[PDB]
Amino acid sequence: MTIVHRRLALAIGDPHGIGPEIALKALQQLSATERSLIKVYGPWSALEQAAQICQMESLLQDLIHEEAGSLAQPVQCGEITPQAGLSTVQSATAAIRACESGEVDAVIACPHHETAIHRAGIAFSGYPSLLANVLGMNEDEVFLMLVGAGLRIVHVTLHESVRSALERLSPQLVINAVDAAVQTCTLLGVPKPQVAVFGINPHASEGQLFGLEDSQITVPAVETLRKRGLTVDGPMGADMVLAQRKHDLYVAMLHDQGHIPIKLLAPNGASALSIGGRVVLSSVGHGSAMDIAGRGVADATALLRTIALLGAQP
Amino acid sequence: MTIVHRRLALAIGDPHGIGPEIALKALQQLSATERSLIKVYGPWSALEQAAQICQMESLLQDLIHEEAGSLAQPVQCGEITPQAGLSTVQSATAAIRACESGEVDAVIACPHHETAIHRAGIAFSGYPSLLANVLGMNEDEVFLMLVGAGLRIVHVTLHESVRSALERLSPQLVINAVDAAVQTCTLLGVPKPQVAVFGINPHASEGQLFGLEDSQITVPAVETLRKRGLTVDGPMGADMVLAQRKHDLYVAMLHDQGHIPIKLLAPNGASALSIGGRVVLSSVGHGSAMDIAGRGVADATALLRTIALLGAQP
Ligand SMILES: [Mg+2]
Ligand code: NA
Ligand code: NA
Ligand SMILES: [Zn+2]
Ligand SMILES: [Zn+2]
Repeated sequence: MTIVHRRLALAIGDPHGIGPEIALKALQQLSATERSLIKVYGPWSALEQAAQICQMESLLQDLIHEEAGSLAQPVQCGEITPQAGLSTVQSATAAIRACESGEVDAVIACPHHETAIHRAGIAFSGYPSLLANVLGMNEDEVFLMLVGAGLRIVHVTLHESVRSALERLSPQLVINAVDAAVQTCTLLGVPKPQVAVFGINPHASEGQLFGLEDSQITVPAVETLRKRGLTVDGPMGADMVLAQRKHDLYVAMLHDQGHIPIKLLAPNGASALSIGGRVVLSSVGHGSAMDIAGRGVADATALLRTIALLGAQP
Repeated sequence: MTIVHRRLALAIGDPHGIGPEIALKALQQLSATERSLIKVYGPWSALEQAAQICQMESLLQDLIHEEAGSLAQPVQCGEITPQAGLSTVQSATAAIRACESGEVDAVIACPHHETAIHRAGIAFSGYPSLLANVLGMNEDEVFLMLVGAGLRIVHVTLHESVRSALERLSPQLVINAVDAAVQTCTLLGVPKPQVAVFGINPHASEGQLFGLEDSQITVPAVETLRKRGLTVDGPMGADMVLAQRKHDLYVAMLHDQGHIPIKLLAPNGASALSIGGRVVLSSVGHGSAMDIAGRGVADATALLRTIALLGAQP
């Protein structure tokens, strides 16, 4: 039962958290063929540490690895340290640049601890932002696509107030997001997807009865996309379209429009993809779990589910 | 097996559609005790017509009835006529005023035909609005509660642009809506409900990182409601709370926040409650079905499900 059909970069996240642990446990479960498609980015010391704990010493030899985020002192399982914050970022930075340059086709990032990163002096508002910085893009040109229960919902805005989101929406922004998410769909194994665009306002404005935004923003975006030769329905009322369940990719205007479906239908088995240039970075949708770090009791299910998704055949 | 534990007004909707039929079929299935709790509002001629068709003449004597929406000519099963549009409205107007004055505790409206009403010259944008007009209230003082798959979600705003909705939210507005919906919960048979309030902004603002609205609007509303002695969690990120599924009443700020959960999880089996000034009005959630009007193929299940909900025991 083979889940990895392409080259992937795995960055092991906070070297003090469960990242290293779950990395190894997840490579354990693969055939050797599959393991050699996964390049691991992170400090060797932490993978040593997690191996002695998990009793997986055999698997270090049979592992493709690039040193990133090296440590100047021994690993301290469970401690929040400025150093470990830097490791995380360097490791993730490394894997992204191997995707950017084409050594791999996507990145998976193991958990971070935000305190550790802040304490290192690094601005971090998530993987959308980090991914932008590293690539030299604007933060509004990288987007978040959630994937769970077969719904793929890309978000035009994310993690700002509604108002701020509203005063940023534009025909161009929607277009960029759909383009990013369609190139991503090809990676996920839906090369030619049928897209549905959510309305900004309820019922997609209902012409212009419930506001003018849709007529100014979504409708002109949809026309452009169709002309470029994409199959694209809408704008339609978010509630209505999601119920039909007849699309491969939904496009949401506001955070909640996309996050409510996903976390309702797949509250732990969802994946969060950051999409920018040709880089698709997914998180493993759990924290660094410092409380259990180094006790070898951390589950890799989420990491395997994430690999299965970005490692997909079509 | 008794589903009606209080006094209800049943308005028979379009007197040409299946309303009359399903009314009678639905009263058929009740005990006589339960039938005397249900006052029927509509033209007698149409209930006569539907009774001769269905062969239920015995049940007209055993029926509490108030003439509303009288017709000046014989009933025409299946025809869209200006007259029948007026009947619907008069009947529904009547039942609401019997709730308003306290003769009954809630109203159920059988199906309407929008064309018929428009052709009579009457503005109708739904039961929220009609209920406002009849009661002499502002349309933002009536609130919509959707009910389906166990979720009860009251909406603070509804059927206006996000922006307009945003610039109307205020501590008082939230409070009004929760009060209305908690009174309604008592009718629905959850006297002492555990409430969750959705954030305006993603993640309920995250302190004030994602905007100030929540700190100005939802937090001050929640504090007030707790002090009045209500069990009330939040504000919380809509996506997060709905996933826990640990509450009897959710409170949504924007239309979509509430309508996406419902239509996704119960695209067929759901109820829309309009709430204002002691009145709870539900529809039956199917159209008037003119093509089978008088042809005795219409089942009353949806009408009975609606009665079971508004007729619930304390
Ligand atoms: Mg708006
Ligand atoms: Na993130
Ligand atoms: Na107000
Ligand atoms: Zn989020
Ligand atoms: Zn609606």
